[PDB]
Amino acid sequence: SGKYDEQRRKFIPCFDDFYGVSVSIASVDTENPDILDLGAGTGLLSAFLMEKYPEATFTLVDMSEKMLEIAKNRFRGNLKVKYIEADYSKYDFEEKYDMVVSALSIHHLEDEDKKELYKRSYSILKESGIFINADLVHGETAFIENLNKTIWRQYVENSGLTEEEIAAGYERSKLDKDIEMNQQLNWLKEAGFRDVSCIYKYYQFAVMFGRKT
Amino acid sequence: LSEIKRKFDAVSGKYDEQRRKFIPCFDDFYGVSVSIASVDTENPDILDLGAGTGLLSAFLMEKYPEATFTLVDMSEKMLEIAKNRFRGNLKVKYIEADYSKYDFEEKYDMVVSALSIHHLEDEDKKELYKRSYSILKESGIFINADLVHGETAFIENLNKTIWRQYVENSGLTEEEIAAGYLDKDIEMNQQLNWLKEAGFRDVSCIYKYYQFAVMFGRKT
Ligand SMILES: [Ca+2]
Ligand SMILES: [Ca+2]
Repeated sequence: SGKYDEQRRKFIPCFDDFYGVSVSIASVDTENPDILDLGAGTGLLSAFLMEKYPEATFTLVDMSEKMLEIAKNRFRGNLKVKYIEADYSKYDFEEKYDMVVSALSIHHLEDEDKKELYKRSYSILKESGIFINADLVHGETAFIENLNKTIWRQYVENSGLTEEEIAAGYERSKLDKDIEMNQQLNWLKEAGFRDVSCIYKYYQFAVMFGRKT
Repeated sequence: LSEIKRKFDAVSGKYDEQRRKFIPCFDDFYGVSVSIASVDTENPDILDLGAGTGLLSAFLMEKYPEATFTLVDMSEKMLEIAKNRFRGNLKVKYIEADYSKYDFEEKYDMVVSALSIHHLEDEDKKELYKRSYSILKESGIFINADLVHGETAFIENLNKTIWRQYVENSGLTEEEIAAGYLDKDIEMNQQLNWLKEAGFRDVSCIYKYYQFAVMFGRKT
């Protein structure tokens, strides 16, 4: 768990602000919010959010039972956490939430799935709530994509990781279907979200926010 | 520690420390502007618009110690601090003028600016972008590291509140803090659009941290 967090820090050159900004803007008018964490993985984003809202309810969704198993141990004995092994793109959510949040997961969906997930997220928020996606975004042109990737590879190659850990992470990134940030902000606006904004951006890493009011 | 020949200068150092106390994302704000400032020559011609005490230029000289710099500012006092910052260095020019109205005749590899353009009226912003395009060399780049307005009242309040928090805990005197609480800031997309309108390509927001954004465009 610690080992999974410390490794993640080595692929994410803006780790502290990336997760710190996502937590800072995650404010709702309940100190007991119901939070849905899409592609929760080992539950790192939900953990940062639990520091801010210790009495929140969390629903972690992930295809990986293994990741979720790490999350359950991370959250040992916390009865306010629910775990669902499923593809959150396909899952029929029937509860309503104060927050729908995600880190580094939505860029793996086909573009049509992204668009529809943004749309569906609006409908499963309570009559009030927020959406936060801290995710990878594609360069606006091929030159900007190359710029973003060059800087990120420089960081990864110098993060302390071995040649084989570097190459393995590069292999994992071949399934990415990232798209331009602005196109994703447009899909949130088109879904009905207001106060739509990119709050944080560091080359390909962006924290995107919307509010249902 | 710079890896180039600098002359120590007490005054410009003190101004640098205070700016870091007003800017919560200081390292990355300036760090990113320098990462993206890449052109082929090792002696680029760089224009610094609203250069102040020369801080953005000094960061850029780390990466390009033999570049030629032209600092433009309405303030002679700011510019004098810059001259003493770059004491000796023979390749810095200083011009006291409103960079938004001055007739630039040379061409540059880079037009850069930090925290200054948001003080211009919108029509002057729009027009500065058009004209910066004109005075750039082929493959030249435009960088503006600046304040942007929140997209809505709610996001504006979020940005301000975060900043005010930092600023009350960063070590600034209650004077300095109030000596800072002028702005015609506007939303980021509108500025990106204005760069595209002036002819820039590869227009992108490279970095953003609430109201602080580093915007980029290139002439090709
Ligand atoms: Ca299974
Ligand atoms: Ca004068």
